[PDB]
Amino acid sequence: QPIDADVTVIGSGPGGYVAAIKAAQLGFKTVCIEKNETLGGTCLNVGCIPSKALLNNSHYYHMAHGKDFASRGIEMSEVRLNLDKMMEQKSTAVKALTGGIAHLFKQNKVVHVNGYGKITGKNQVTATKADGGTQVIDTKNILIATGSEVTPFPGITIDEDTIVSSTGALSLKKVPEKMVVIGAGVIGVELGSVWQRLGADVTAVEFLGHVGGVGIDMEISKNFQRILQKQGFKFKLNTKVTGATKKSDGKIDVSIEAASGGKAEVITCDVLLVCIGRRPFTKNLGLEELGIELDPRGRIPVNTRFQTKIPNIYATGDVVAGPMLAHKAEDEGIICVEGMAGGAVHIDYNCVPSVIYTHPEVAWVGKSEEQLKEEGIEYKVGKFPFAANSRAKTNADTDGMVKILGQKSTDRVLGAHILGPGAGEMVNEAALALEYGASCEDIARVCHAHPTLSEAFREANLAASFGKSINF
Amino acid sequence: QPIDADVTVIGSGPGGYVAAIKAAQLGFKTVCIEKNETLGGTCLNVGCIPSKALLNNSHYYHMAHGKDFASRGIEMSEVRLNLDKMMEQKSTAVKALTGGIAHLFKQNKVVHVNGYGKITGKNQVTATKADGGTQVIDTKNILIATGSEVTPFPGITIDEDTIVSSTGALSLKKVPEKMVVIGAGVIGVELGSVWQRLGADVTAVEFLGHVGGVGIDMEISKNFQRILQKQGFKFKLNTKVTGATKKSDGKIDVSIEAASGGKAEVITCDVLLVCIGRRPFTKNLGLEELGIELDPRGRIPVNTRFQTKIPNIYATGDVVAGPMLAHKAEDEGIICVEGMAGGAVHIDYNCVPSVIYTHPEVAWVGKSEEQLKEEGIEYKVGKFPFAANSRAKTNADTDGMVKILGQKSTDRVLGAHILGPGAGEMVNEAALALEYGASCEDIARVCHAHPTLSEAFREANLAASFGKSINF
Ligand SMILES: Cc1cc2nc3c(=O)[nH]c(=O)nc-3n(C[C@H](O)[C@H](O)[C@H](O)COP(=O)(O)OP(=O)(O)OC[C@H]3O[C@@H](n4cnc5c(N)ncnc54)[C@H](O)[C@@H]3O)c2cc1C
Ligand SMILES: Cc1cc2nc3c(=O)[nH]c(=O)nc-3n(C[C@H](O)[C@H](O)[C@H](O)COP(=O)(O)OP(=O)(O)OC[C@H]3O[C@@H](n4cnc5c(N)ncnc54)[C@H](O)[C@@H]3O)c2cc1C
Repeated sequence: QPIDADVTVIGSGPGGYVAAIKAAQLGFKTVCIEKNETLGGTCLNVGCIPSKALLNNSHYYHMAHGKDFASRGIEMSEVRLNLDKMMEQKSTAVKALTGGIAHLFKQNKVVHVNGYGKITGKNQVTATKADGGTQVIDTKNILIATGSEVTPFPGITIDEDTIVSSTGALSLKKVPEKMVVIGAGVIGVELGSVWQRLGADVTAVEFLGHVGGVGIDMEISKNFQRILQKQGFKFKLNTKVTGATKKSDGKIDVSIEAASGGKAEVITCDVLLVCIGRRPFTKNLGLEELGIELDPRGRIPVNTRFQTKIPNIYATGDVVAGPMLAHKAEDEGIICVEGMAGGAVHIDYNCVPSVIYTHPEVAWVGKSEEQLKEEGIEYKVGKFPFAANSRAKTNADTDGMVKILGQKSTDRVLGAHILGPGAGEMVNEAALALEYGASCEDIARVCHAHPTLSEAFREANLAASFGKSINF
Repeated sequence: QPIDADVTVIGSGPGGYVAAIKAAQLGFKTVCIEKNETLGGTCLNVGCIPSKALLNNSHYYHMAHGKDFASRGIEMSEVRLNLDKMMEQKSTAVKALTGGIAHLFKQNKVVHVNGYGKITGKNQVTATKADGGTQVIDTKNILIATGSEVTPFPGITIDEDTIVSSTGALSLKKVPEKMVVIGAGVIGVELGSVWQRLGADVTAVEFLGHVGGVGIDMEISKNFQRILQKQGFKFKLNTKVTGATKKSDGKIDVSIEAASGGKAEVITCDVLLVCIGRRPFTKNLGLEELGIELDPRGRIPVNTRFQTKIPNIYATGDVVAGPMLAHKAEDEGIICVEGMAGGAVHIDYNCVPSVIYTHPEVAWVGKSEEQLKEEGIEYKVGKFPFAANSRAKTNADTDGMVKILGQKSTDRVLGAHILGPGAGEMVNEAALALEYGASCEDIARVCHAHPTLSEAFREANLAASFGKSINF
């Protein structure tokens, strides 16, 4: 009647669903508990996969509705948007990738239980399904992958109809004629670009003086904001939000002020997206009874082998500290279940890439010029514009640069920052180079194809090691 | 007018113009000679850059003139083609990239002499313009970057109007109702897909039984063929050409025969593309006088320092052996002039990547399954479909795979073969890996961002190291 297992994973997010497959392949009789009807967690159901699809489709619309396709001799008339099919394709891809996780849990002999899991004891988790029936799992180890949730703004309640979160902004029924986005982070900037390409008047408000979020280079952030501001993205940065009111007009009066409070304006929008961030989700789990406290932000503190104060209970993902990105949770899930099977658990979050999937794309691996200034590390700067990269000018996407930072003495690649085309696929090369402890010269002396956008990466590294690049 | 110089470079091709800039940066009084009106060589004026530009715009057209855009809700009414605007984007990019080399040549203080170069002496080069001063360049070292030319077809005279080659096919005024391409290699497959997307009955005739030329993996070339055949491409592999006639109608009859015998057919077409291959160019160079004999293929025999029989005379590029690729010539040009400065010259023609810039893309590096069996090496195979990659299923590019080959004992990556989206930029990661001598497990344990097409590279390496993949 109960389930006896070795590793029980509370969560089907990226950190959890991978760890279940991995632990299953390593011999561990694995069990995964998921509360939501669909598997995949945020990234699949209401996260990376939906946002990327609309980002992709919105760009192709903005190209047809703009001079882009006519510039290349693709002359069309009456370019119109059927948001239904665009949202349908988003749903079709999410639905298809939900079924992938199911097929994987099936062929990799993982047991799925559709309930809300609470750690009843040090070696048992009880999951309450929607019917009220409880499935008691008795397990040797327990992995906490409860994931994350949206941080609510004080004084505003997301109704997911006109005051929406990321969840609602991925399923808007018609293009808002005006949209205000609180939070110029990754999700905010991305989602704002999707709807603005479809005709929305998007203005993003941020208390901070930079767009992008934590970990972006100041030079990259500024140049990124400029290109977006010329695409139609209006940015009210250094601006504090005071309040909001769901007018009887159907619209939402948004009251804003400066961080100092000097200028007090009020803007009005058809749709308000609150994207001030996300936070660790640890509700109704049983951590207080187990006597494991959280940290100030609400994260479960862990060690190198990713276990809490109770050793047989492990925790990975957005729940624990570190960059709340999908691939990070995946890795953490892999190293953790390998540490359980006997392995050297070592992950370097400095080699963790970050990708803004806008167009222009922003993507970086390593330390910013400012992070190194704080740490006192003296460095060199190498830069190659995509205006001088061959495949860019052949494709006409000649916006942005690749900035390579390297220590003066060691020439070691400290950080890499890419603004422009194909930056997302590019950082995975800079990631491999960072893991291999490469220098700027080490990359420059590698055969890079022609014509590719990777040549900007090689030549920017060359601009650091040699001082001068070839084609710039 | 004599020109006292340190290093004189004959040819503005990729191997020449890069080495001229590099040698000038190394301190040499570098001189470059070009017989044509524009710099850049074959790749920039009549090669990679123009072919890639049309491939980009033509793929964009085929998406609109089909179902791709409307599948995502991007609904246009009537799609037309202004070919005299697409060819302009091709020309505008080539012109801009040509002017780039000019500014760089002037920046690094390289002497551009516009004449036909011939080696009058061991330390003397004389260039004859069509009419001019017939400049003498007394130099210490001489670099032969004389390049390549269109290998002709015996029995077929290239008209460049209806009997076109790489050049003429890139500058056609109208779309042929039916086009026939001789040579199903890289250049053939690429340009054939350009006009097929633009509306043409394109058939490719090949003596060999594989597309993509020499080096491509059998399974990859075969799978590439299947997809190309669903996109309208027609392939007459294992078929020899026996004649071509220009009729008074202006059409061309092609006399084809099954190489073994029989299956003799006549093919009428509007335009004939002859791109069976290319051969080095050593014409009117003075090598016979100097005594530099050539191998049977007409290439210049060079040593590891890329010297000819006479040391001060060096040769690099398509004029020497190795794959006829521009990034090969670029690297060969750099390491050569650095060998003059005293640096060690080392080059591995296995870490040289090959990319077919079609949709779907083909890009590989290392050894094929056939080549590994030809050298008696036992290997593991790892595959990951792009149909399982998150970013591909998101962008609806669920076509192709990544194949990883690693020795059954050392697990060292021996060949990485990519068919599908983003292969052109993804392959440069495998180049860095092979240069760093990585194993399948080395790449698999590196953080790859989500969602990126690079995850297919990681997962395929895992499918060869662990045997099983996470998401497949
Ligand atoms: C709009 C948006 C776009 C994003 N884009 C990107 C991007 O491009 N790249 C990127 O790297 N990251 C992106 N992210 C972030 C990424 O989605 C998250 O970092 C990651 O998915 C969270 O990993 P996780 O498994 O720890 O959390 P989750 O995915 O939230 O996993 C938790 C899962 O477990 C369930 N659960 C929780 N508690 C219990 C319980 N007690 N019992 C049973 N089940 C439970 C939850 O319902 C959920 O399904 C994006 C996020 C959003 C919101
Ligand atoms: C359609 C097409 C697509 C291609 N795509 C790719 C691709 O994607 N990637 C890739 O790597 N390669 C590609 N190539 C091949 C690429 O163009 C060549 O491999 C490369 O350009 C040759 O290098 P090189 O240094 O010999 O330059 P070349 O251009 O071959 O060198 C010859 C140059 O020297 C000049 N010259 C010749 N004789 C003299 C003389 N006596 N005096 C002065 N100057 C002289 C010529 O005018 C020319 O400018 C493609 C080729 C074609 C036709």
